[PDB]
Order: sequence, then structure tokens, then C-alpha cells
Amino acid sequence: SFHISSGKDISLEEIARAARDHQPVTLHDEVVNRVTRSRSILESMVSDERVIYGVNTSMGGFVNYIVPIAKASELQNNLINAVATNVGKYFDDTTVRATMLARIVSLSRGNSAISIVNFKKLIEIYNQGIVPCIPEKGSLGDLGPLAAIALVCTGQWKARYQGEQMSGAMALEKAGISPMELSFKEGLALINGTSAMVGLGVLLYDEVKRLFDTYLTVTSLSIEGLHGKTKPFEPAVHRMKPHQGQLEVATTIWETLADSSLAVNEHEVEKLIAEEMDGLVKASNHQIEDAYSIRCTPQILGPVADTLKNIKQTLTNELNSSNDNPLIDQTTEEVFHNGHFHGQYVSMAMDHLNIALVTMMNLANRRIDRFMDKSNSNGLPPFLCAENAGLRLGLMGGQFMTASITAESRASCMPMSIQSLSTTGDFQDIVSFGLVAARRVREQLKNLKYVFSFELLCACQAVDIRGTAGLSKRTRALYDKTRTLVPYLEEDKTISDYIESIAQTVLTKNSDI
Amino acid sequence: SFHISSGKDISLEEIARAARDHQPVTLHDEVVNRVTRSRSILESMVSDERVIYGVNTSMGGFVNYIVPIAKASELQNNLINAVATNVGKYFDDTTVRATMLARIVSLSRGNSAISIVNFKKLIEIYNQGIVPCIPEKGSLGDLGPLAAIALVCTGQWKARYQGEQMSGAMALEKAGISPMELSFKEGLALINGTSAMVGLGVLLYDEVKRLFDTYLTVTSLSIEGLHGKTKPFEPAVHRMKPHQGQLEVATTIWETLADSSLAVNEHEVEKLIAEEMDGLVKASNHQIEDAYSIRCTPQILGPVADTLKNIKQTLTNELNSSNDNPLIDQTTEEVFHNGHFHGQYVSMAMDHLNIALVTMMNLANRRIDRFMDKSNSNGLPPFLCAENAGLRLGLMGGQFMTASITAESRASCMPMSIQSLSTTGDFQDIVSFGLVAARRVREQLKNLKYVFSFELLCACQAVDIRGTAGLSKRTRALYDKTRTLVPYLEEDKTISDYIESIAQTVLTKNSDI
Ligand SMILES: *N[C@@H](CC(=O)O)c1ccccc1
Ligand SMILES: *N[C@@H](CC(=O)O)c1ccccc1
Repeated sequence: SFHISSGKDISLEEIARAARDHQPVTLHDEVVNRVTRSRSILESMVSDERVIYGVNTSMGGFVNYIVPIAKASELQNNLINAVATNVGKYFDDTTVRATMLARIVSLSRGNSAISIVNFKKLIEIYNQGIVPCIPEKGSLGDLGPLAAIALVCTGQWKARYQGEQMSGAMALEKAGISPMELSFKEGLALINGTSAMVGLGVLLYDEVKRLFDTYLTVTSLSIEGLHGKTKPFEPAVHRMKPHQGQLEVATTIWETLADSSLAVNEHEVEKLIAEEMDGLVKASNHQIEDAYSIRCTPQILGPVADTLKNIKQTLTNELNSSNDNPLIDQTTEEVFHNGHFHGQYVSMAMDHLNIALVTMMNLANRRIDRFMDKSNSNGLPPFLCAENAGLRLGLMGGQFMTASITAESRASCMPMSIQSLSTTGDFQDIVSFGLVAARRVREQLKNLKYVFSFELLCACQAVDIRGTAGLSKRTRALYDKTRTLVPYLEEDKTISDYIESIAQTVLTKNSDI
Repeated sequence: SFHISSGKDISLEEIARAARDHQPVTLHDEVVNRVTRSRSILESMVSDERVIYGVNTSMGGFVNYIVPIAKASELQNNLINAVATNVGKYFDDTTVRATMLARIVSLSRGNSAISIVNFKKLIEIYNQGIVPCIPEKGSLGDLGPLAAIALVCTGQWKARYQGEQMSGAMALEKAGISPMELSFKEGLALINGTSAMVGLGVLLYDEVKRLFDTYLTVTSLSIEGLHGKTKPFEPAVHRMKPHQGQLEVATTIWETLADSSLAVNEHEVEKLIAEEMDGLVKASNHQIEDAYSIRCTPQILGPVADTLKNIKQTLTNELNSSNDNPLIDQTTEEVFHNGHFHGQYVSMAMDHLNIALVTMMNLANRRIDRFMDKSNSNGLPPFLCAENAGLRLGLMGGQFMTASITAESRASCMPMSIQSLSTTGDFQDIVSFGLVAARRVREQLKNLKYVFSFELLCACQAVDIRGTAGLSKRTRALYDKTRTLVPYLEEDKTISDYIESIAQTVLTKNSDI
């Protein structure tokens, strides 16, 4: 189970695992009491004739309209229907689950004044496995996406339950749940915050961080394949800049290659060159240092590791927040109108994640050109075609795939968090587009795994050609796992399925994404 | 003076001020001894027949060429000429100064093995006020820019000295300095790192952080102008999300507006609406909460403040680093080939700064539409034209300026740190473009001040129209300073010069940028 207790923050790793595995939510007692008290406070404010948005006023474009408390249910049902205007394909079950868990987390903090009955119902709908159909396109940053959920919670719209699409009412009946009856604030509290962009955003972070870690082992395997030198990865020289991500990356690679005899000892190369010295300017077959896609790996992936730490922190904070409006402070029993639904932090974080993904993409696209071009590959056969070159083209065509997906990805990396357009009579006049920002990352992550897959495919074929006796233990593990999906290739063969296989099996944890 | 002492890190604020003011560099004794020892170690390595890039090998495309120690001077002079291939307009004096101070900082750490004589000469050339002419376009991320400097240091190329452009040799003679004589490694050590993108990058950070701080007071003045409510800025509701930049932004605005009577007390508005309540659905002239460009200001500028903290840290770390190759560790007397010249951290930081600038731009462009459109301005006259509307157009045309520069800026925000193209026989196969990334930020910052200038111009005219008796102390200070440059406008007048004046005098610290 995914346990929510008061004041204990939820980690990205926990919510990603809960959403991938459909872990049930369980609540600590104090969470129940806080959610309940928040509603009691609101009710007492309504008796005190407080004026509160979405309780006795209308919303969005009609912010200035008074609406009687007696008409609450009807206003809340109108609200969740009116803003459910997303279109296009439906989110997968894992993203839907993550979204609803992020909403449950936000509401659990006791500042939203959702009733305890509807809060438990939201959890129960989640627990029993109902997955509202959430159309992916539209929304300003997540009314659309969350209103698709609120509608299913009330016995409307559509959902998947046990592998079948059916009406919201059919799914509730099958799951054994009565639909929610919404009173004042309640529609608003279920739909007014950042939970879709968070739910998608967290699942993307978790996937990316995992792929990054794996890619340091793909890198180490490349370096063995290219006979790159390991001395530039020594932690001692990286402690000469205070960048933390760089020093971590170099340390991991350095430790992974410590027992390789494929990776090259710079001191051995230095000796070869010193022995050629005779007081003349002349060319050598050896070179004291390698090309940047090898030697600059820590300086290039270090910023990626560091921007991942910052993204993790922003997502963690946005997940562990009261992203809803208005909000009730239980200590002072005060109500605040505020802007906590605004997704700018997540949207910005997504644009940074997009940039990080394309930076990794360029690196791996460039590794691939090192393997393909015999002038760059440090003694490997052209196109890694070891037998019958000319009669066969070898792996030359994989680069047609990667350079194209890299180019497409570079063109797709325009920041969404700056694209704000004003709507709703200019009430929503500056908006994040955080969920579009996250959907665009998701596309770029698919691209990244394709290009990674071909670097790894190259690296395996390259070490086969070098001889694998000298592989490090950790890189040999990766080489082995890949060799269970793709053979050494001594004849020309379509690699489309091989690449899909490595992407799916080596480079993926969350297969729904 | 700008004092360099061993192991004490230099702050961005100090190097920005040194570069703006042409503070002289002074050295702590230990820095002198460390720089000297680094050279002695290298010399002893050369005697030991070590093979070291740029000392007895050639560089870039000719990495694999052995070059005799006897030919060192000639190789280093060839190197600084061959890579000085920048074109276009010359960097201003402040950016040039910052660049050379960042280089001096990097070399001061004692890992570069530049001679103590050439190190002191670099400082002396800086101190006496010689400013090498550095063409801004070109370079992969800063051989071009730093080789323009290295050439002037050796009595070549061109420089500005005492307000005149002249040859490098003329400027040295006038300043009383003998040109540098370069021995092995020395050309390479002067040009091989990140100092131009750092020098520009730091000057941009400092300017931006200052403009941000000022813009929180421009915001507070806007909110007074628009009669926005201050309750959504209360720190208590912002502590309901753990985002630090957001809570800081709201706190600053909340404290700045504490003594305003122009900004609106939400409780007063709540009372007005409660008094209109009569059990019917109906429209009110009052609304319990405001549009996002007012109420979401902390949620929008908070990510900007937070990404500024991360940028500050990356720049601080890159400034306080040994960004040079190869490097000597003095403890173990070991030499490392490495990738520490790679600007990926700065280039990525610049792309984030670009995004932050456009996010602020959208916000202020949107504030401007609140002032211009009487449906949005909460009781201000259309286009802030209080007298003779129709006969006069008022300030309506300023928005033609800002929407255009905002649109242009949005189109210019494609990340440069992903644009890598391979060169140099694929030795430089993955590159940062960090200096282009910084130059593009610089352009966006000019744009930002134009749009800010018109928001502030609007805000002043708006509070004049409200009556300024109720201004907060801090916002009245800003209103006053602006009113020394631009009057209240009761007739139609070209604002081009007014806007330039506010940009230059209110919104600028570093006038060279
Ligand atoms: N997200 C709500 C606005 C607010 O909370 O200030 C909203 C906006 C538009 C329509 C319904 C609800
Ligand atoms: N920046 C140098 C390369 C290295 O240090 O590895 C370089 C690159 C090209 C030409 C000259 C020097």
C-alpha cells in the first residue's frame, strides 16, 4: 500500500511505483481528521456569511456572479461538465493513476475542504481500479483532465474498468461505489490544481532518472567499444571544478570501467608516443586524448544530472502542496483566495527536462557517428561491418534512423512554459501550459530511447569485434542482457524490431508511458 | 581592488562590480606561489619526457601530431592566430573586462601551468585598461574570444586603450607593458576554457537579478494601479506549498504593499458582496478574486526566482573552477587530459535564463493589457486616456510596442545548448554553444527592459489617475524616480524617448550591456 500520513512528504519514487503497480491508498487517522475538520470549518464560514469563490460565487469568466448556497450542487455539476473540454487520445492507465494519486495527496493536506465522504470516495474509485478516460490535448495548466475524472466520480462520462471502456455509471456500479454527490466547493476542489501535470511529470522524471543511470553503463560500454581512455574520468581531476553532477558522473564511469581491459590506460598510450619522439614534427597513429563525446562525457551529462536534481525537487514540492483555490488555514480558520493551481513551476521544470533529453540525444547521436565512421572509430571496421563490407552495408543504416529522430527532437524543443495565450475574458490571462510541456517531454523520451537503443546496439557489436574477454563486470552484464534480444550481426538484417525490443526491455521501467 | 586569494571563492557580485568599475586585480602571496609551482611541475614533467597535449603535441584536428619542445613558441603563436576566427561587432569593455577576470580567476587556481611572468602580464594588461577587440559571433563554447585577447597580450591584433582603437602593440607600448613571450602550453592555457561565456554570463545574471528585485516593486505599483487585492500575497497561504521562490516573492510584495491604501483589502470587498446577497443568482460590480497576472504573481515569478538561484550557483561554480586542459594536480604532481573547457553547464544555464526572461516578459505584457483594456482595468479610463478620449488615443500605442517585442522574444527562445554541430574532423564532435546562448540572453534582456518600461510607465499614469495619496512608501519612491523622467501624460506624445530613458535610468545598473 501507498500510505498517506499527515505531514510526512511523499517521494517521487513512491508515487511513481504506486501508479505503475496500482498500489492501494491507505490513510493515517490524522489525515481523516484533518480532511473532516477542513470541511467543518468551511461550513461554519458559510454560516458566517463569508464570500468564497466557487462556494457562493461562480467561477472563471463569471467570477463576479453571486450564486446562492442553495444552488451549490447544480453549480458544481455545471462546473465539471463546462470545463471538461479536452480532446484527442486518452491517457494511459499509469498516467491516470498518477494523476489521481497527486490529487488525493493535495486534498489530504486538509486545506481544500472537500467532504470526508467524497475524499474517501475518490480513494475508493482509485483503489477499485476505475481509470477515467482523459483526453490528452487542451487545458491551460489541469481543469480538463481533472474534470474528466470528477465526471466519472459523479457517475458521468467514461472510464476503463477491468480492461473495458464503459460509462462512468457502469464502472461505479461494477466497482460497488455510489457516485459522489457534490456540495459547495467540491467540484472545484477535485479539479482546480496541478495534479495531471504532476502525475505525468513525476512518472517522466522517474523514467528519465532510471534511463540516465542505465545510460552511464551504456556510456561505459561505448568507451570500451571505442577504446577510449579512462584517465579523463578520474575523480581527482573533476574535483578541480566544483560541479557536483559532473564529479558524480565521472566517478560512476571511472568505477564501472576500473576492471575493464577494453577501456584504455592513458599511461600506455603516452609511452607509445614518447617512444616515437625523435625531434621532428610528425603524425602518430596514437593520440594522447580523445574526441569530446568520449572525454567530455562528465561535462555534458553532469549538467543533465544536476538539472535532474532541481526537477526532482520542484516536482516533489509541487506534489507535496495544497494546489487548490480557495484554501482554508486550519490554525487561524482563515480562507485565502490564491493562485496555487498555477502550473508555472512544473511547466518550467518540463521545459528543462526537454532540454536535458535533447542534450543526451545529441551525445548519443554523436557516439553513433564515432562507431559508424572508420576515421573516428579508433580501429573498428566501417559501419561496424566486419565481414564482407561493400557486399553488405553492416549497421550503416541505423544512423539514418538516429540522426533523423535527433533532428526531429531538436526541432521539438521550443519551451512551452513561455507560450501563454490569454483566455476567459482575460481572467486566465497568463497560463503555464504545464501539461502540454509534460506531454512534449513524453514524446522526446520515446525518441531518446530509440537513439539510445542504437548506441547500445552499436556498442555490443563493437565489443564483439574488439573481443569481449576484457569487458568490465558491470558493462558485461548490460552486453549480456542486450545479447538476449539482439545477436551479433554478421549479415544485413532489418533492425526495426531489434531496436523496439531493446527500447522496451533494456531502457524501460514504466511500459505504459 | 578585486583581491584573489587562494582557496577563497569569488562571488558573481564581486566579479560583476570589478568588471563594471574596472577595479584592479591584486594577488595574495600564496596565489603567486601556486601559479609558479604549477609551471615548475610542468617543466619537470617535460624533462621527464611526459607526453602532454599542447606542450609536445599539436591540438584540435592535429591532436595526434608530435611537436618538439624546441618548436613550442612557434606552435603557441600559431595556435592563437589559427583559432581567432570570430567575426561581427566587438564586445563592449565591461564584457571584455569580465572575460579577462574570469580567465585570471581560472589560471590563479594553479592547475594550468601558465608562467608566473605571463600570468602577471595578463593582470597588468587588464589593470592598465587595455580592452582587446573581441568579435562577438562564432566559436563553439571560447577559443575565438580568448585568442583575440591572447593575441593582444602578445603585441598582435587590436585593442581599445583610453577610448581609442589601435594595434595590440601600440596599446602595450602606451600602457608600459612588454608583450608576452609564449612557451609550451601557454597559448593554450590563455584560450582553452569558459571565460567569455562566464564573463558575459555573470554580467547577465547580475543585471537580471537586480532587474528582478526592481520588478517586484514595479509589480507592487501595478497592483496599486489596478486596485488588486493583497490578501493572496499573504505569506500564510504561500507556506501551504513548499516552493521557496514563490513564498519570497509573495512576502516581498506583501511587505511592500503593507502601507498602501491603493492596494485593496479583500475583507472590504467581501463585505460589499455579502451585502448584495438576496438569494438570487446575479452579477456584481465587485469580484472576490482577481485575474491571474495579479493573483498568480508569486506562482509565476517564484519559478523565476528559483531558477535564478540555480543559475547563480552554476555560474559561481564555473567561475571558481580550473577550466583549462590539460591540468596539473599539485599534490600528486600528476597531469590530466580532460574536458573542463566544455561549456555545457553555462550554456544550459543561459537557456534557462532565456526562458525565465520570456516568462517575465509575458507577465508584464499581460499587465499592460490589464491597463489598456477598460474591461480589465478595474475602473481606469480606456488606454489610460483620462482626458479627451477619442480626440486623443492616450497610451494605446505603447501596447503595439510591447506585444511586438514580447512576440519577437517568444520566437527567439529556442535553446542554444541543444544546437551542437560537429567540427574539426569530428574531434570537437559535441559542443555547447554557450557563448551564443549568453549573447541571445543579452538580446532578450534588452527586450525585457523595454516591456518592463512600458508597464512601469502605465503603472505611474494609473496611480496618478487613482490619486497617489495612498501609495506605499516603497512604491512611491519608484513612482517618484520615474516621474523625474516621464510626466503624467494628458496629451498624446511619442513615448520612444521616454521608454529609452526609463530603461536606461530606472532598469539598468550595467549600462555597457
Ligand atoms: N481554476 C479556477 C479559477 C480560480 O480558481 O481562480 C477556474 C477557472 C476557470 C473556470 C473554473 C474555475
Ligand atoms: N580546446 C582544445 C582541445 C582540447 O583541449 O582538447 C583545442 C581544440 C581545437 C583547437 C585547439 C585547441
